[PDB]
Amino acid sequence: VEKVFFVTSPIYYVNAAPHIGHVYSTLITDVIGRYHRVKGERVFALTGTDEHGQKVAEAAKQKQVSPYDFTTAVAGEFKKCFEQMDYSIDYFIRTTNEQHKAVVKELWTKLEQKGDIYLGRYEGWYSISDESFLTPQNITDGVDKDGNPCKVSLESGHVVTWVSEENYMFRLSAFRERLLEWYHANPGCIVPEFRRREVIRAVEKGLPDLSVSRARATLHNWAIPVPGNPDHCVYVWLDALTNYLTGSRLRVDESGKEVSLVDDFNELERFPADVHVIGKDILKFHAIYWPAFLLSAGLPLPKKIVAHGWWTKNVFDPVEKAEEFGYDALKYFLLRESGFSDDGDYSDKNMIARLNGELADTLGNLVMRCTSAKINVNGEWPSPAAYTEEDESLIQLIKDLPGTADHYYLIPDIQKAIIAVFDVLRAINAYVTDMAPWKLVKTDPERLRTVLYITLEGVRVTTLLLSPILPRKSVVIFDMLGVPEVHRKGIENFEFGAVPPGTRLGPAVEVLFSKRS
Ligand code: MET
Repeated sequence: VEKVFFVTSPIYYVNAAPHIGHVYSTLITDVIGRYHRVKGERVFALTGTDEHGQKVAEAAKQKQVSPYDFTTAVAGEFKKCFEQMDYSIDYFIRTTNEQHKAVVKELWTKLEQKGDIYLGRYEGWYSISDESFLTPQNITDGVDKDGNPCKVSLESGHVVTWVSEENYMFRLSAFRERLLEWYHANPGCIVPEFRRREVIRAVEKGLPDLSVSRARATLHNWAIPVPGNPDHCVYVWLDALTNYLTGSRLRVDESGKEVSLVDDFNELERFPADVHVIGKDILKFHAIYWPAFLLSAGLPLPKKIVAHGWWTKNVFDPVEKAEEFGYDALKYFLLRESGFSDDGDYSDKNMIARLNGELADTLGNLVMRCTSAKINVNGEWPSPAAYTEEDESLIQLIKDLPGTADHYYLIPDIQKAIIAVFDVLRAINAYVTDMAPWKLVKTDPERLRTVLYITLEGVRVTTLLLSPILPRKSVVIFDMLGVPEVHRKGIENFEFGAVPPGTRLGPAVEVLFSKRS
């Protein structure tokens, strides 16, 4: 099925300002989207804001503004932050959007017509901050903001309260077997693998039914009303998860405003998501509830959910650090430092070590070497003479790299993709050191042509595969190398030899990444 590659971030609660968590999740979404564009595919990358619910209305109340003004202001802050971070997200969705509300109503009605929503009761614990129902085994003793004794969540440490309400209930318990079939038939559907095992164990234990409405007073009336029952409001998570469906059905103009909601998702060829990017805190909502809703509605299930090691929901301001160290460099660092865990060093010390060691010394040094007037005297891509075995060993690494990096990007595992590209960059550097092309200008011009050609081509291929990570710097490198625009994307240009000998380098001025103390 040739379709639009559909990648999403979570939609973030607007109770507080954009921080590194949100920026990280959206960065991952962006990188995946960029890689598929570089590959030549149609892409739709989605991000946005989750604006309804008790938690947002209470944050608005604290600031003494109306929820409408509060959500609009904070959404504006998220939008500004993502523009400054230089993402290439196709659409920014807000759950206050009238087209989103219509989709929530259609989905609700569909679930109700199937017999999967009934009127019942929830009596149990609830975390307002997580918008999450909890069994007594997921709570323990703790303290509130003040310090008085209370119950808290085992998941997040936030305060829990006992709720007793008549609620519309989704028959989640009826979907246990089908969810387990789905996990087993699609063993790459949740990444990384240990998070997939966690989900399976949880569903094997048994699933209760899920409350999907609340009484309107509890939510301070700041929510989507239930169709045909205005005393109730739709659970912020059914509302929130539905953004992915809404997003898949919006025609978007050249400036990013939604202009139209289509009736059938197949018309735009996005649904279901190829990758849902999430933090580990919302795994259950995405890997249990969401597919159960989709199964109930007869809608297709997402292909992959990737859950990263950070939380989604001592200051670290990403825009400040990016102004200090560079935007591409910060993005590189966030993606290189952590895989699917928290155990990872985010200090100025480590940022500088990676900036200096990998970006400046490995990549940047190598870009300057192969384009300098001292070594590349004609300022062009030379024609290679015959290859030695050592030449062939490096060429083989360069040729294998696109296949290797591609598999990593598709897992997705961006850290391993970066590591694989840099392994090849290190090998190119070792080769340049062995061949001493600076000596070869005088001693053996015929040999230098071969060495310089291989070096230029290794730099091109590595840079192409790093272009989703370093989108601006990749453009600078390609300009220095004189790579025509047509050769800067497309799977055809993953092949060794795509830029012919005779191609002129770009003009010189001059640093790519400047080292720090
Ligand atoms: C459908 S994704 C919703 C994510 C949620 N608003 C959060 O901040 O965790």
